[PDB]
Amino acid sequence: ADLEDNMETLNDNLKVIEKADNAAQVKDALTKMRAAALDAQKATPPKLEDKSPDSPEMKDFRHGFDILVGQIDDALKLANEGKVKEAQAAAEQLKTTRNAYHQKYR
Ligand code: HEM
Repeated sequence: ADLEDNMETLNDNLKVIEKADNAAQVKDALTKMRAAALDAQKATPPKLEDKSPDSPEMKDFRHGFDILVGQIDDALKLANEGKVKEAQAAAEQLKTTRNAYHQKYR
């Protein structure tokens, strides 16, 4: 990963969800989100670079990727069923973990 490109891509996919009037495009974008989260989980966050080497939190800063990717799977389960709307609604919930959790770790 770099990190920059994975973070912007997680954002870009959320932007696609604000437009995509069909479960097709909502899902195709959200797929790229999952890929970017997977690679971001393989990156080192500067907010916690000076951390302890083996800090049990840093090691598990991953918790946000686990929580976020969890909610991405649930959101994908909406549009994949055809609830493209409810996917777009719950996309606002993904924004807490990019806003709140960003304060901790960003
Ligand atoms: C929908 C979920 C998320 C979105 C869309 C998002 C988006 C972004 C964006 C745009 C940036 C910085 C781009 C820039 O200023 O050039 C960023 C940076 C960052 N994010 Fe997120 N983020 C998300 C979730 C998360 C989560 C959950 C974590 C931690 C588990 C995290 C950790 C970070 C870190 C460390 C950076 C700073 C790296 C840098 O300066 O580029 N993000 N994110």
